[PDB]
Amino acid sequence: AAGPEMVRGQVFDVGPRYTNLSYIGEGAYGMVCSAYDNLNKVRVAIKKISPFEHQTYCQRTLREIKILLRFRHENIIGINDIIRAPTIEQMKDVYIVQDLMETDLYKLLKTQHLSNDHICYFLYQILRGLKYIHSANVLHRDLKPSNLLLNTTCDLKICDFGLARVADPDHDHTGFLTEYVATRWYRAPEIMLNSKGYTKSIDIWSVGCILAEMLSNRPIFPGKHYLDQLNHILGILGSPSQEDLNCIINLKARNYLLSLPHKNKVPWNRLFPNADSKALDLLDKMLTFNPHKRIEVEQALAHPYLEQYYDPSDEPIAEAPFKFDMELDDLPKEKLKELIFEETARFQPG
Ligand SMILES: Cn1cnc2c(NCc3ccccc3)nc(NCCO)nc21
Repeated sequence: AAGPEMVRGQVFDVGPRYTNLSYIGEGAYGMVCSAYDNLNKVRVAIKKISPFEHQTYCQRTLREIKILLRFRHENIIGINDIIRAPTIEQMKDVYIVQDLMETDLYKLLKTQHLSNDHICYFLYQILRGLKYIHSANVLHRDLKPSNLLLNTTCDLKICDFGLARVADPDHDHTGFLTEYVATRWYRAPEIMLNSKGYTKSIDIWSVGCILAEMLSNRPIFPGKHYLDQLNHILGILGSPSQEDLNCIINLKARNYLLSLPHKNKVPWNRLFPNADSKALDLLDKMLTFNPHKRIEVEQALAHPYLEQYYDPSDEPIAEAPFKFDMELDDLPKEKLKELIFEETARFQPG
């Protein structure tokens, strides 16, 4: 108490700027708290991060900081500030200050039904942000309701780029049933068949899953485990056609799909009855089995369904593509801590 602040145990400083600390939750190796940007007189959001122990926790922390700091879009959360010790030796944790939000799509969907006007505007915002993210050659890779924060003005902001990668379509193939870290339910089908998740189409499939969940207040493909996820997807889209199967040259995946009993397509309007017809048509294009035929972000924005919002001159793209001077993951826990230290240097006086 005579120095750092304690919130339900554990320390949680902010220096002489953020006050009125109020628990806001947690999640994993990090504690969140609303407070008070005494400078801006607003209650910011502060996440307590301490990854220097786990090497991977350090890389997710770095690219999240790198990406967010270099990005600037109304539909992407930003980093207002970052609190850390003055020395690398003294730095145990790192605090990131971010515009506070009222809730997230996950929590919202848990109790409030969405109106079409609400669904349309949310989708438009998800896609408007994604076009900027993809324009920077970056893939979010973990798009799901819990990563979409909203405030009381219904404004939406994409967050959580801990698993984001710089696109790389040329090095995307891989063998059948290749492990993945991203949230199962919103995982594209090709992930379980022969994709590393290095193409932009991976993000669009996720958004499609979000669209569906917003239409029904329940996850469209809630696969219990890794392979069940694919089984869920196929129960609705039906068996892939000859063409779609041909794109898959990887034999193991192809033979798996072929060993399966044929099943027909489950109609969308039958899955979501009192749901806009134009929306379901966009949902169809998004949840396309073949990654190559899947609609692209800019294409989706120009869909009749989003006509009342579509305005390309008001849908910004990044000043320049993104790249991490490591790409391949592998990088020592120490160095990472050093890189994190310098990446957060701009917020330190002297
Ligand atoms: C960066 N950030 C901005 N607003 C919030 C916020 N706003 C409201 C809030 C409070 C409690 C639960 C969900 C949402 N909650 C969280 N995370 C808490 C873990 O869910 N992070 C935020």
